[PDB]
Amino acid sequence: QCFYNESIAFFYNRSGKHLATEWNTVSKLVMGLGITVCIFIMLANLLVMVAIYVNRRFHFPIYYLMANLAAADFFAGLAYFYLMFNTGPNTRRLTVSTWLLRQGLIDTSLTASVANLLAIAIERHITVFRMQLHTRMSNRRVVVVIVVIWTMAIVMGAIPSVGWNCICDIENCSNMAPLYSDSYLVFWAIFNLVTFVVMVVLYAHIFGYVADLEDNWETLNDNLKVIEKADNAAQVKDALTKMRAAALDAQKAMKDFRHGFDILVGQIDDALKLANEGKVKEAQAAAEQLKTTRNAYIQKYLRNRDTMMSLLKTVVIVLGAFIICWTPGLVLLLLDVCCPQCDVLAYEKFFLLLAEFNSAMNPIIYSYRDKEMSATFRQILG
Ligand SMILES: COC(=O)c1cn(C[C@H](CC2Cc3ccccc3C2)[C@H](O)c2cc(OC)c(C(C)=O)c(OC)c2)cc1CCC(=O)O
Repeated sequence: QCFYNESIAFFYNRSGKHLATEWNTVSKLVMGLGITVCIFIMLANLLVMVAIYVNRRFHFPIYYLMANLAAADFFAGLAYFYLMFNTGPNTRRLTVSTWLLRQGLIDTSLTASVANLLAIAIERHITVFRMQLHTRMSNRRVVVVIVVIWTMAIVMGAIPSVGWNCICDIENCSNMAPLYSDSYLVFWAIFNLVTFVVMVVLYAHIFGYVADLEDNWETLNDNLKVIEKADNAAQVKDALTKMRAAALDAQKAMKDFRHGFDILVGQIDDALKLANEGKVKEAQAAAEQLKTTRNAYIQKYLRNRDTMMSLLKTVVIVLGAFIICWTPGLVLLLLDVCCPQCDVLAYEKFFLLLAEFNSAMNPIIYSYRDKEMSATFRQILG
C-alpha cells in the first residue's frame, strides 16, 4: 500500500467512491459543460487582465491585485480543464503521480484566489483609514505581494504531495479523495473557512467605521439647523453639546484630516461659551461660521469617497460570491471524514461546478459595477 505500483482502482475501491470504466451519459455532459466554462474563464479573465494593462486609470495597487485574482482564475481554468479531461472513465487511466497533479493544481488555484482576496481586504483596510491611494513605492511593493500570494499557493498545493497523504496510511483514506488523508482535509477545510471569517471581520470593521463617521456627520448637520432656528439659550446649548460629542467620536480612527476636525471642535467650544454667558444672537452667528468651515473640506473628501465606496462594494460582491459557492464544498470535506453514515456525499459534482463558475463570475461582476472598465472591454474586441 505504502507507495506501491497500484492503480487508481485500488484506492477508489477501498473507500466509498465510484469508478467508471464505460462512457456514461452524464460523464459526457459534465465534461462538455466543464470545458465550455473553462474556455470562457480563460477568455473573460484574460480580457480584464489586458483592460488593466492598457488603461491609464487602472494603474493603482488595488487594480493590480484584481488582475492577479483574474490570473488565479486563469490558472484555475487550466486546472479544471486537466480535471475534466480525466473524469469518469478517464479517472481509471490516471496514475498515483498524475492524480496528485490534477488535485494539486486545483488546491494551488484556490489558495491563489484566497490569498489574493485576503490581500485585497488588507489593501481596502489601509486606503479607508488613509483616505486616498498610495505612491509609486506601493506599486513596487505589490510585485513583492504578488510573489508572496503565488509562493503560498505553490506551497499549499504541494503540502499533500510532500508526505501528507494516506498513501502509507491506507486505513485513514477519505471517501471523497481516495489518495488524500482525512487529517489533511479537516486541516485544509478549517484553514480556508477561518480565512473567510477573518476577511468578513475586515470588511465589517470598514463598513462599521464608515457608518460611525456618517452618523456623526448626520448629527453635525441636523443640530446645526436647530441653532439657525430662532430659539432660547437652552435650545442652542443642547444642540452644540450634541455636536461636540459627535466631533470627538469622529476624531477616533496624512496629517490634513487629523488636524482638520479639531478646528471645528474649537469653533463649537467657542460658540458654546457665548450661549453660557447669555448671548444667543452671537452663538447663532458663531454656529453659522461652522457651516462655512465644513463646506471647505466636502470638495476635498466627499467627492472622492463615492468613487472609493463604489469600488469597495464591488470587492465585497466578488468575496460574497466566493464564500456562497466554496463554503458548501468545504463543509462537504468536513462531513466526509467527521460525518460517516449520517448522510451520502452524492452532491459532489454539483459543488465542483458551483466553485468552477465563480472563476467566470468575477469579470461578469466588474462588467456591470465598474463604469470605466465596462467601456475598456469593448475597446480590446474592436
Ligand atoms: C469533476 O467532477 C466530479 O464529479 C469530481 C468530484 N470530486 C471530488 C472532490 C470535490 C468535492 C466538492 C467540492 C467543491 C468545492 C470545494 C471542495 C470540494 C470537494 C474534488 O476532488 C476536490 C477536492 C478538494 O479538496 C482537496 C477541493 C478543494 C481545493 O477544496 C476541490 O476543489 C473544487 C475538489 C472529484 C471529481 C472528479 C474525479 C473523480 O472522482 O472521478
